[PDB]
Amino acid sequence: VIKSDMKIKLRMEGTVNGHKFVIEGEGEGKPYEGTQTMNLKVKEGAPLPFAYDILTTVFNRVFAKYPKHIPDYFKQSFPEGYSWERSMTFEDGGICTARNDITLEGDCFFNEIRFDGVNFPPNGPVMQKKTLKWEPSTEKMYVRDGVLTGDINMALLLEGGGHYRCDFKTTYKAKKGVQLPDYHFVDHCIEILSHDKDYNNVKLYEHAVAHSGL
Amino acid sequence: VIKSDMKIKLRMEGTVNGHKFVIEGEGEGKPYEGTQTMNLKVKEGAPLPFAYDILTTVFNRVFAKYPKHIPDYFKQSFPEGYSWERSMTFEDGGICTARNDITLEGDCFFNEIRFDGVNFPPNGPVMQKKTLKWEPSTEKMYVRDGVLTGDINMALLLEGGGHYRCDFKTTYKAKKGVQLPDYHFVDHCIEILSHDKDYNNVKLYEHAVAHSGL
Amino acid sequence: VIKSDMKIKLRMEGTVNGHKFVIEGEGEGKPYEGTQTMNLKVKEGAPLPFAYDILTTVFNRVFAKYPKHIPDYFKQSFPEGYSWERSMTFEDGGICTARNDITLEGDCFFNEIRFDGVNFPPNGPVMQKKTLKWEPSTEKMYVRDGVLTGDINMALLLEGGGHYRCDFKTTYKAKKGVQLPDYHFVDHCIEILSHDKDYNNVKLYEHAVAHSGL
Amino acid sequence: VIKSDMKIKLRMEGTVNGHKFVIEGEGEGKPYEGTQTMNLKVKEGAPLPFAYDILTTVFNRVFAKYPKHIPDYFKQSFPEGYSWERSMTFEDGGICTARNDITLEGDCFFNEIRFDGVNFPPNGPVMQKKTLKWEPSTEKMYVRDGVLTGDINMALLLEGGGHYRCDFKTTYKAKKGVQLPDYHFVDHCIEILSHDKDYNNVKLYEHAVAHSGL
Repeated sequence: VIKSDMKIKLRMEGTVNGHKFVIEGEGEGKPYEGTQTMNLKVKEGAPLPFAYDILTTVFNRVFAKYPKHIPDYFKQSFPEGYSWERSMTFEDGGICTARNDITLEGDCFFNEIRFDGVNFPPNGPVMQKKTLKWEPSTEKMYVRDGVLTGDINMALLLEGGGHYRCDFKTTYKAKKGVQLPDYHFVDHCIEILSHDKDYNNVKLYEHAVAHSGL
Repeated sequence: VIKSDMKIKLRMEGTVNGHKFVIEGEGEGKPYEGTQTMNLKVKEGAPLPFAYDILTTVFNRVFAKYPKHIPDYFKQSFPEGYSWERSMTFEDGGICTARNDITLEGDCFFNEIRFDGVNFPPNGPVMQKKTLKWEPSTEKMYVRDGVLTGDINMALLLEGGGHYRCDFKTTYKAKKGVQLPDYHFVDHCIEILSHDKDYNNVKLYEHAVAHSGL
Repeated sequence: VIKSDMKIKLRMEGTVNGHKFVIEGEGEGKPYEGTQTMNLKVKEGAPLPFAYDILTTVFNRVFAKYPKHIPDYFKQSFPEGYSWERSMTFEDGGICTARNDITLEGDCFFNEIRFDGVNFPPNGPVMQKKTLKWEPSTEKMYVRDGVLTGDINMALLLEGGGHYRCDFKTTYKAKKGVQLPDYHFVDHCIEILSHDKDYNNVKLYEHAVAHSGL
Repeated sequence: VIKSDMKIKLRMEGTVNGHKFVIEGEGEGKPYEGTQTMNLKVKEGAPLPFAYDILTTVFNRVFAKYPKHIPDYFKQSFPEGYSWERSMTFEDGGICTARNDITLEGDCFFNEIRFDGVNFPPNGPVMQKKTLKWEPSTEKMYVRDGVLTGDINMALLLEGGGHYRCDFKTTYKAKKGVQLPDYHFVDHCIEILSHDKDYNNVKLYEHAVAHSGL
């Protein structure tokens, strides 16, 4: 059962620009307020040679405030749960694929995550670590072949002001039948609360609220 | 000077799938409430053989409610005014280019518009007229090389429920120096209020509100 | 009837970055050797403020050497003839749409052409005129919904060596039924033979040879 | 040293549509004739629930016939060797990322490969196994930030004739300084010679020839 306070555990294995890494995270959140925080620790591949920000949005749409009038694809899916797949296409040709298989055991969400990144330019903001944060965003959610897709126009703020664009397309797949939502939106804001020098340690917060637009 | 009630006049010349057309419109709006309505009349190329909806978002971001804390690129640009260029990339490979050069004379906005569409599949929703409306959207606005870009994940609702995606990228260019806004959003909803059988006559409404996200 | 020497006449009307222009061309070619040359003259909008090279590949696949074993979509279509539509998507977000409606009258191909370009960055190679030529290419031709598509990975050579990529997708539509070709290729090389300082006058050559690959 | 007959060993680990798998291959080739063959055996994740063809072009551009006038980026890189990264963007939104780190030991090329695929539609040709083969192709090779990129318009032939497009962008990175080639092409043909019912066993051939175009 999904309570008002829930715990998060995760392990991400991945490779960006040939660099292998493993990251583990523990935290907690409030599913009905659409908030969560976690602490993340690089287990292998430190120091990461790329912008930590490309990972952060991979680190669960259960953590979203859903109003009564929009069916909540994520909450309805448990105890069985759900998985997602995502591509991230950056404007200079960097591409990431990502996935998360989310299970519930007691009061804790377990997150098995793969992340893979290719074709980032050597002098781009990713490989030179010139990103500051992701701007807030609005994810456009709709049903396509019986599952939920979310598309997002994401943007990283860069050093010197200036933006670097990435398009997300995520497919969310419930492991049981649930009532499918009509087209709707989820506003997102995501923030690195703290970190140490090489991002070996990172405290990371998210707020998500689902809505119907104007 | 931009007053609380302003008038709209326009002429669009274009070609979609080889089909030439001319459309003229007259209407009015409230720039500070971010609302406008117009009546449109096909002058040449009737009956249009494609979904009228691909044109509608081409039929002025002056008509947007801007809160005090976000510089209003569009209003600041007058009396001199501004122009925009847009590409629309549809998910089945249909591409449109569009432009509007906007002038102010008295209480009336004049809009000189070109629209061009290519590579729509013969059995796609556009050429078969299977679109119902554009979902509301949120445009992500940011400065790039000293002018304003807006990117949007747009979606047409189709007959049978089901969606058809299009990505908009618009470059907005003021004809004088204005104070540039930080990254921000504009929510949009657009609606065909009425039309006759072949869309020779169309009454078209828009609401736009600029904001800073979560 | 399509003879071994044929003549070319054309008029292109278009707008790039807001700049309106008209170009007319006359030349000639050898349809069965897959060669053609033309002289082009800017009629309106001189001096063009963008790289002339973005137009050149818009200035007829009749001019292609087709071996016996691949049906020749272009030649088979006359006397009735054919039209095409093209999008050109550049790697920095510049997009062009283009079209040509091709008629035969006597020994002369008439070409009615529209060209429209948007969202070229102010300091990009297009607006700064930093292009040198298009590399040769290979167009991948295939049938899709009963008409012929060609896709191409095009690249402009830039000043300083260095390349600027553009993807072409063209839909070719015969005005009668013809025997449809299986997947095949057309190699292309295109060359500005001469021009005057502001490209008001341009001599332009093309060679095209269709083939079946390795 | 790269001799006229060379051996191939490889291991691919990957996940497509959530399905984990491991494949190992052994074979051999002629680097200067640009030919190679290998036998592949699914070690984990049998039976694969997706079209084996999406993997095949991931299963070394050392195996390419390079004429004297084009510097051979791949051969020049050994004994040190090289790695590549690739994205594959399919026309219905399926995306794969891939990589290969290639080492030389004695007469044998070792290939450490990761493959990851997301967002393939449930009724698309990939998940329904409706692919027949990759058409031959031509890869456009050019230098970008001091390393070699190859772009390709790939197409799978489908059951019922009909094609399914994928764009490849690969970054090839030599592990020492080599003489960089000018823009050039590599023609490719790739063929499943034999396989058993569930593609647990696959015999796979490639021919690659580098050239300068028309």
